[PDB]
Amino acid sequence: AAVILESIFLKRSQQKKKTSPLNFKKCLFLLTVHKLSYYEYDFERGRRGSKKGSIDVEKITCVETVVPEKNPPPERQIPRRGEMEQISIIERFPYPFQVVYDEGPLYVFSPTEELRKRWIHQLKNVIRYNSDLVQKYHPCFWIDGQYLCCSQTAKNAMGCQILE
Ligand SMILES: [Mg+2]
Ligand SMILES: [Zn+2]
Repeated sequence: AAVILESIFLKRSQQKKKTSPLNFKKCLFLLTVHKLSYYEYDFERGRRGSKKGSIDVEKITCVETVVPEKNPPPERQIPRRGEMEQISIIERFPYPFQVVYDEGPLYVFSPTEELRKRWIHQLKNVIRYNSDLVQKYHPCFWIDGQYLCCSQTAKNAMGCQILE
């Protein structure tokens, strides 16, 4: 299928336990009408590496922004307001979004506001006719065994905030 979008993002690793330290890894993300997939990026050869994951688009229930971390490390700090900077676009990833599906949320960090907007728009387009789209979501991260937004301790808990 034709690639709609291809980007390098920071993906948050699946937090195994409420005590497991959070890991963030750079991945190459591809979107088609059928799948959202992510790979290791082979920087030396300038191409995608091994596949790390794949989400069938029909399984996605929600795609929205996430409230950013309160005290992020410099790699994820939102810059002040004010052409593409080659280094910052592959080193700094301040803008998170979430992809909710059967196997909970996937958290992805974009280097720019515009790129995050592009992905959210295209994902909303490809999921438009899905059968299990939710009318509610969690605006905050699932962190250390609970949602920051509502303190619910189940990853599959119904969203606490109605989508406008
Ligand atoms: Mg290429
Ligand atoms: Zn919540």
